[PDB]
Amino acid sequence: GSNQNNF
Ligand SMILES: [Zn+2]
Repeated sequence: GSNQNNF
């Protein structure tokens, strides 16, 4: 799957 981190 694809992963996105928005700090
Ligand atoms: Zn993946």
